[PDB]
Amino acid sequence: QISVRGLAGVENVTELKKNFNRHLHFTLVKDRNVATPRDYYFALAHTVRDHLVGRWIRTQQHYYEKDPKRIYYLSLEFYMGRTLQNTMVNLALENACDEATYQLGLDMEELEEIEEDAGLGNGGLGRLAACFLDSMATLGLAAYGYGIRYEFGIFNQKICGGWQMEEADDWLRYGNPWEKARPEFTLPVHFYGRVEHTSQGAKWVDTQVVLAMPYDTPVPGYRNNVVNTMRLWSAKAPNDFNLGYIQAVLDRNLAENISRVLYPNDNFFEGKELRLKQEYFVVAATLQDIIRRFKSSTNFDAFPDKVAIQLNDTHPSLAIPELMRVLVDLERLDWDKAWEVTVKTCAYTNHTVLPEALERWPVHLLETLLPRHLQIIYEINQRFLNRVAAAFPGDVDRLRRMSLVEEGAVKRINMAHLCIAGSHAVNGVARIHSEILKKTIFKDFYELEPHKFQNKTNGITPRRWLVLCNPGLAEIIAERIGEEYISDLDQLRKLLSYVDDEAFIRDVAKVKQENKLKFAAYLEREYKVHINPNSLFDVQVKRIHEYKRQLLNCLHVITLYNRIKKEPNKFVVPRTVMIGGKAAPGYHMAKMIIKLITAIGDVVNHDPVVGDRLRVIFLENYRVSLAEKVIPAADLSEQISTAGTEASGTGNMKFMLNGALTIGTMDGANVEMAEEAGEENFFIFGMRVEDVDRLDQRGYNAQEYYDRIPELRQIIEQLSSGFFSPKQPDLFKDIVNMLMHHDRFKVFADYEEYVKCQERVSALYKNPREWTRMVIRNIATSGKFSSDRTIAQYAREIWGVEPSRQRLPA
Amino acid sequence: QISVRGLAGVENVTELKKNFNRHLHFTLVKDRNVATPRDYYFALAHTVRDHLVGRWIRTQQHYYEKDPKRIYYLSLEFYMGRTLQNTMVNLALENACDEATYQLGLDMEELEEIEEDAGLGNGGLGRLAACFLDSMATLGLAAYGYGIRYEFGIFNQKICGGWQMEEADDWLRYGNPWEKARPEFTLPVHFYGRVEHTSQGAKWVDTQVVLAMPYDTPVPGYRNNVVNTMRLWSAKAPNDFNLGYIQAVLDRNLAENISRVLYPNDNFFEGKELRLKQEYFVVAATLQDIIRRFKSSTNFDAFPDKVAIQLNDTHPSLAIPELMRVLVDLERLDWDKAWEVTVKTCAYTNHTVLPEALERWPVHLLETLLPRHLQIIYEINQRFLNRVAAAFPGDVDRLRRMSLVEEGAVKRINMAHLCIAGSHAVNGVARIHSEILKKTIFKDFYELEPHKFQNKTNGITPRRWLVLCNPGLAEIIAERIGEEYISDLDQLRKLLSYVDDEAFIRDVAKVKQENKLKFAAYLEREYKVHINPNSLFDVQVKRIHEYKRQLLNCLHVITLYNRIKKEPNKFVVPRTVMIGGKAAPGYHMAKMIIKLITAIGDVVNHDPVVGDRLRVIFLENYRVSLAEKVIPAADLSEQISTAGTEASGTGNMKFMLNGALTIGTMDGANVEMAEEAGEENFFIFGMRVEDVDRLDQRGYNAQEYYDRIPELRQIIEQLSSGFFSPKQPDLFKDIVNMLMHHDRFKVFADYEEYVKCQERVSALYKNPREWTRMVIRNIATSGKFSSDRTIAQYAREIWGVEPSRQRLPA
Ligand SMILES: COP(=O)(N[C@@H]1O[C@H](CO)[C@@H](O)[C@H](O)[C@H]1O)OC
Ligand SMILES: COP(=O)(N[C@@H]1O[C@H](CO)[C@@H](O)[C@H](O)[C@H]1O)OC
Ligand SMILES: *Cc1c(COP(=O)(O)O)cnc(C)c1O
Ligand SMILES: *Cc1c(COP(=O)(O)O)cnc(C)c1O
Repeated sequence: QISVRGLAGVENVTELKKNFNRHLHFTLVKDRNVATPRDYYFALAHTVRDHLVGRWIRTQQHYYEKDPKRIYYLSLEFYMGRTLQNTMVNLALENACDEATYQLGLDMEELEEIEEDAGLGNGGLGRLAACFLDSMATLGLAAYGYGIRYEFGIFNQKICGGWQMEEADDWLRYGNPWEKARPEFTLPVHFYGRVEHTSQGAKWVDTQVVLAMPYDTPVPGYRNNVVNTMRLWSAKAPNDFNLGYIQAVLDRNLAENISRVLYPNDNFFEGKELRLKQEYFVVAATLQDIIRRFKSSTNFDAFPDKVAIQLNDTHPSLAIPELMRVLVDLERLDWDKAWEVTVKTCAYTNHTVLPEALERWPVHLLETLLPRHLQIIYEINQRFLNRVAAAFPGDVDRLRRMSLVEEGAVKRINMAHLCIAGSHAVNGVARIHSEILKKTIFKDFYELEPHKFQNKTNGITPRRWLVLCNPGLAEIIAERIGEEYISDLDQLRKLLSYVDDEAFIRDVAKVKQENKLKFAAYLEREYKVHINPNSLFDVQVKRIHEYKRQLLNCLHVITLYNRIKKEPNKFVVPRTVMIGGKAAPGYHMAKMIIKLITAIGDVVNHDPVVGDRLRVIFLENYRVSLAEKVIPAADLSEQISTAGTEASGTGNMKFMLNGALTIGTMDGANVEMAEEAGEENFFIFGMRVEDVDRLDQRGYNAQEYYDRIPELRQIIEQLSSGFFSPKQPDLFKDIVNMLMHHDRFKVFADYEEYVKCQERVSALYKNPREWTRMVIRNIATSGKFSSDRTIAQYAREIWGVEPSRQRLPA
Repeated sequence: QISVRGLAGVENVTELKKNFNRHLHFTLVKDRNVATPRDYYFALAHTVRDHLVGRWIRTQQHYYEKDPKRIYYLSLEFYMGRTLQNTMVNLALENACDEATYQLGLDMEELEEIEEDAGLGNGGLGRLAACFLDSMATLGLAAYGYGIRYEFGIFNQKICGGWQMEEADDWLRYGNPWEKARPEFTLPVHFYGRVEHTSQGAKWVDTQVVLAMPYDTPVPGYRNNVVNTMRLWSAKAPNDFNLGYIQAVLDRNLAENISRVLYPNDNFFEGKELRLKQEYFVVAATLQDIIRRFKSSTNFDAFPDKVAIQLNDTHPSLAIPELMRVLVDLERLDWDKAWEVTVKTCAYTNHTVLPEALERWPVHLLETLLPRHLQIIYEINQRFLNRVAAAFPGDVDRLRRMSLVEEGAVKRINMAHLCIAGSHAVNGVARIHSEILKKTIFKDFYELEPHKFQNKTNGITPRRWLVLCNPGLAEIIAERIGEEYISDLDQLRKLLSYVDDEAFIRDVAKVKQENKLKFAAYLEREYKVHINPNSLFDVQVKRIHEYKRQLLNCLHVITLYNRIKKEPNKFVVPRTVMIGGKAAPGYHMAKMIIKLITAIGDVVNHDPVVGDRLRVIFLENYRVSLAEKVIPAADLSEQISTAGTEASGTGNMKFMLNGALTIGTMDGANVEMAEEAGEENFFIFGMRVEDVDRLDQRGYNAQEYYDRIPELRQIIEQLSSGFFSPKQPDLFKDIVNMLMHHDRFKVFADYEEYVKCQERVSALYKNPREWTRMVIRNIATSGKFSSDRTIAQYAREIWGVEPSRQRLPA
């Protein structure tokens, strides 16, 4: 149908059809008389999978032959989403499969909807790892993603009575056609035990053993025939395990629970033992795998020249002490040599400045679970502080501040400090974030080793986030500048010469309207809800957090509602406000915010006077597959976190690439997005980081705003009086109390500027032509936000490897 | 190579080879540079599996088209063993695959050794179900095997320091290529809850729900293109399950533990709740599946004409109350009509008279777990006793004896009584056993309904137990009478006309010697142990039990040892005594018997004076795959249970078919085997059932034998003094104490006759020609013991269906 989807050659379609029928018969053991859509989905998945094998096998032996420097990306999360369409796109098989299935009397689009999302992540951090894998394969890097194969990913969210209900994400129920178990490469992981000091070195003995079984998933690059590997570990109990008899076998579940479920707290620190076990589990198995591959290609001096280990936040921070343990205790290298190798091998990426997200493990936990590692950490700390003392003689408080060991109620190990000390590079994920790291949180470390600190602004893959989810937009773009931009997003800048092209302006607007119609239909089909396709689609989708300020959005919605009720017959630009996102199961306030959103909808959506001028919808179960549907349909992207709290953000980049204008604060990557597109083409409002600091020095008093802004006062009084909860008048008391007395994120402080900025958005929207021209200016300058640019920078500035665009043989 | 293994046609071998390489590449994702023997095994398994699919799909739709009466064999055990060779044999692909793999430079025999045994059974009962499935498919019956897919089958046995050690049988570790998950046919199973009595019927509410997910395994008939199904259920927790968050997800294991592990007590009753849950789990899921299939082909009057349910012992006895529950509570049939349907549908097979093997469930357990079923059982009992009272007016003790409810310390439900009341047929598994059932255990029931009682002597499949494990013997037989006997074992009688044929006599002896050499080699290769191939192979393999009397065998071995030490330079027929079998994990005495066997070996195998005239070996980890190796190599089969305790035995039949002579008591099927071959061709000894009863009436006093038999006294004194345990002098005190004061199985009573009988065995062995002629007379008359004969009798006399030999289309 469309160009960018590849060719549908006669011999290709014929081949696909026969292989489809072959899998349906021999693999699924069914025939078209009893086959259901799910059977058809699997037949298609196995057919497409077959086309990956040849490339996967030769890519890997290619690396074995050339022995390039290998990149290991360690992460506890990989938010992959669906794999079928992405694979077809990268292999240029989409139109051929579309034709083949069509000829078989099947709609490929409905078969794709059957696949379960691989939701092995919470949100931004997990999705970043996924985009990174796609870009590393596309850039021809010998990269490996290493993580945990969770039996249960992020929970599925259901809304009952306006409240969030959680249910297990049993994503492996029907099987996973994309993975390949490699039980033959199973490795042992040790826990507990004690340390023995012999004549020659320490020994970790009397340990409990848990096996790590790897499962490999292919990661195809964009049409370059490169297929890398994502290896995820699954926990298995040994067979001598617990060896009355029956109970011993049932207790095997104790050890296998390590890979059972993903913690769903959007990575806010919860010092639970199971979480620590997961972190060591991935680190221990991965490192053995890395060393094995290194020895099978003993001077470890060349180790850093053949290996790069990237720590995705501090979750895999134990890789530092574990690498030291292996080199010193097992390989017998002297400490200083082992440390040199470790530092040159490891690099650390920080993803947030929020204090409650930083990992600070109780010493007593490490002491019991990983005795040897605690000893190694103490030694690292001693030697590190000796260096600090030599550089800043007499500065005793600096020694206390920089220590890896934190004193107080209970001793804790600051994992961020451990990562900085043991890595040759430390980076933030957006310019403003990286600067904040050097000015505040890690100031002392920056002063000691300035050369270690870098910035690597985040990005998103244009394959999944443009070509896959918005073929219509990708097509009209390709018609003008070709298809080269798909792997070189900077070429989108060529579109600036079309900002005055009436034809292009019309097509851009047409694509958006089509996406909105498609989404409006979806809302009614799988969830039943009417929405005016001719209204402005105001969208805020991301995890529910106080720092992301969904509450500020709520205040604006209520303001719009009160103004309409005030002057019913006055004209206002119609809007359908959509808010979606999951709340951590034990985050009370986050759950109350979801309830408030639905409560507002209950009132607004049923007010006769409002009509179809304002609708408020809470998008249930926000996840990667849903993002692929709602983002292309958005007109306005809400990125309104308090300045200085959102390290980068990536959803913001997805909206920019898909034709939505952005209303937001100068926070995270928003700053760079506005710089690229031009401030006049962005809806910027609110306090800047400097303003937030001034307010804190003075002392934030929410009452001041309440007393000076009549419209704000009215909203609070409505919330407090039970206007949005007639049966439970004081239902939102906690929310009001927080806003009025302990709001760490200053919602009221940005209210006035936010509402005014929103008025300007509405003004531009009623002038279709100028709205679309601004959209074109945004799409045209979104090139910097391709994860291909991000990965190329990591490769050249941190890993020491040159990216390649050269395609491999088939 | 050999005839009975099929043809190796050019186009077949060529096709097999390419499909093998196809699976190695696309399915296993490997290439011959990194592939290991295990990869090769899987490539071959998938290749052979492909040839089953076509037949499997058409067999099933054939039944859907013809709508024949369906046979449902319910069992908690299916001891299948390996599937690769069996599949090739039944599809006539053995030689072709042998050639194809040969041409690829691979030895098929070593690839077959890689497959794990599907050990979903304890021993005889589980293996019988497996032989039955093979025969039902071979006889063209629309039969379905229904059971549980245990994650862990019977434990693997390791011998350490002469003691049994158990380890988890993680048979699914590397995957199971033979099964096909059918998650789409998942069904709910209810537990706990309470009963509500409404205006129209009772309702079972507030239950806990566990899902039953089926996995289908194909069961090919012998070269008739029929492929039936064995459906095994796996337990899965629902997704709303337990819905802090993390713990709720981890607690899912509580519900899934139902299908986690097979109880390894060789079916001796252990009233544990988990076991009861397993029994209801299989019954509830299976019945819903049966009714669904029945409704998709509502007068249930025809239900018995389209459905037959065979209960393999009382393990699935809840099928009776469950069928009543569904018909009465859900379908709304009146009780009497529902009962008529139930009785005509169900049939019960009893497998033992031993009291500690009978299921008697505590009422309080049923009361809590299955409230509605307990009420239905009480009603069944009331109505049944009303019938007894009418038939035997005034006989109050009969009412107490026949009640389904047993009174005493704790109320219990006798499941055997429930099965008799609710089945139209009840059978024993050997003539003597069935008679014993009518004369003792079930005498009262026989008097009330004589027409219900039948006999169905057990049998074994000649495919696995002759063609597969002993190709050499199958070949020399086929050379003389053709291959028709493989599916009509009675034709072996034609071999009687060859008992005087010098050529045949030589070949039979040659095949046995070859098998012994092959096994003798195996013993040294995987377990390292020397054995004289020219000695008599005396074998007793079966589960370790006091009733099977491995202890009697031990006394004979020690007697032989003492006689040699007595007259060192006297000639004696050389023997290598082999004993193997697993002991239930909590069966102390059984574990002490294993220790005694190894202890005797430690002394005998290292006595210079004995030399190679006597060897005692304990065969570790006895299982189906090992039986296939040792049985063809045996000369003497030990079947020495106390008369009246072994219901039938099936191992005895395997030895007879493979060229071993039998020494045994007139117990179980031994009686019929001797009748078929002729008493002069069997080594019969010991008390008959009548003799055992006379002894009990008089009172068994072991001391009497000890005082009158000098050789027996010497053995006991050696055991007691620490002769076989120098470091632990009183190690075998429990054994001696038992033999001397509380031996329920009268080991001493059969000692003298046993030793004398063994002398006659040795006498015949030193006359090779006459030994082989007697062997021929045994093989020639083993036809009655084919499970094809057994199944044909069940079909005609119980299920009401006619077996067929007609082959289906390809
Ligand atoms: C500790 O992980 P987080 O998920 N951190 C997130 O990482 C994402 C990926 O770099 C950023 O785009 C987000 O702005 C940031 O909040 O903690 C909240
Ligand atoms: C309750 O099951 P069992 O395994 N019973 C066994 O069933 C087998 C199959 O019919 C018989 O050949 C055995 O002689 C008998 O002992 O109990 C010990
Ligand atoms: C891109 C993405 C995120 C990150 O969104 P932000 O607004 O940067 O927090 C979270 N969840 C999903 C499913 C995503 O696709
Ligand atoms: C045949 C078989 C049995 C039954 O043997 P008996 O001597 O009848 O108890 C037990 N275990 C295995 C593995 C078998 O093959």
